[PDB]
Amino acid sequence: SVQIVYKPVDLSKVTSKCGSLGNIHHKPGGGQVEVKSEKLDFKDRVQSKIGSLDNITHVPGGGNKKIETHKLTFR
Amino acid sequence: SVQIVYKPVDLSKVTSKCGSLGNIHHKPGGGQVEVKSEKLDFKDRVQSKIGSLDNITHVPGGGNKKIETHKLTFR
Amino acid sequence: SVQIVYKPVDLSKVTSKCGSLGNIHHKPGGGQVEVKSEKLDFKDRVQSKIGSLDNITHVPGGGNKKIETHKLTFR
Amino acid sequence: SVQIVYKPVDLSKVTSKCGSLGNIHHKPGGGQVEVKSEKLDFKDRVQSKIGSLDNITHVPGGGNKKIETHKLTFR
Amino acid sequence: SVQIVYKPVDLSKVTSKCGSLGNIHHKPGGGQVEVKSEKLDFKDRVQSKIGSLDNITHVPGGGNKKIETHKLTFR
Repeated sequence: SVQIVYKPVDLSKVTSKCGSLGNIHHKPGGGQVEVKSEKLDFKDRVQSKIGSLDNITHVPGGGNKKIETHKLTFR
Repeated sequence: SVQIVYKPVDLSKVTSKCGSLGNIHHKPGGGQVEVKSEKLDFKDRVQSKIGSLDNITHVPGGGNKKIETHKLTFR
Repeated sequence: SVQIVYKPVDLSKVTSKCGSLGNIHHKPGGGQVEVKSEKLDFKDRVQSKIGSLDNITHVPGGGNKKIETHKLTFR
Repeated sequence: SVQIVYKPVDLSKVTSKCGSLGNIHHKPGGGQVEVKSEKLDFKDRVQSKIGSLDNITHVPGGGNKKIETHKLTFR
Repeated sequence: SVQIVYKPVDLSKVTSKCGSLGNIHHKPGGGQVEVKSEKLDFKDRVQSKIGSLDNITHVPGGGNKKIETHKLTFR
């Protein structure tokens, strides 16, 4: 016979305290952008991006993260 | 015979406290963008993006995250 | 014989507290955008985007997230 | 004879600029206040104040001030 | 004869610029206040203040000040 008992116990805490959060300034792409092109030949696909793209400001009050995985395999 | 007992127990906490959150400024793409093109030849697909695109400001009060996976496989 | 008992127990909490949230400014694409084109030839598909597109301001009071997966497979 | 010409000229400016103003917290008198009195004798006037009184939060966007006095006296 | 010409000229500026102003916390009088009195005698006037009184938070965006005085006296 085979008995398997799987009783993990989790009383954990993940916690943050912050008195104040702020005065955040993100200013990407303030300068001048000039692109001059003459007599170009493209035979295959082209992807072009010019300017200010995909810039992120991310300011969570907590931003705390907890990842837990359990697996029991029997063969 | 085979007995499998699967009793994980989770009393965990994920928590944040923030006294104040703010005064956030995101200013992408303030500068001038100039694109001059003459005599270009494209034989295949073109994708072009010019200016200020896909910029994100994300300011959650909490933003706390908890991921948990359980799997029991029997063969 | 085979017995499988699957009794996970979850008393978890995910929580945030924020005293105040605000004064958020997102100003993408303030600058001037100029695009001058002469004598261009395109033989295949074209996608073009000019200006200020797909910019996001996302400010949830909580924004807390809890993902849980359970699977039991028997063969 | 007497001539008096009084021609002051004022082209002055007083100015402020503020991008954002806020997330201000004023919390006076959070603690406990206990006052126990036995066998007191007062022969003249009494003024008493107990608790949280006359607390001020003052948050003007400008709050700019200009004072000007002119006087001409003749005897 | 007497001529008096009074022509002061004022082209002055007083100016401020602030990108962001905030996350200000004022918490006076958080502790406990206990006042026990027995067998006191007062023959003249009494003024008493107990607790949290007359606390100020003052947050002007500008708060710029210009004072100017002119006087011409003739005897």
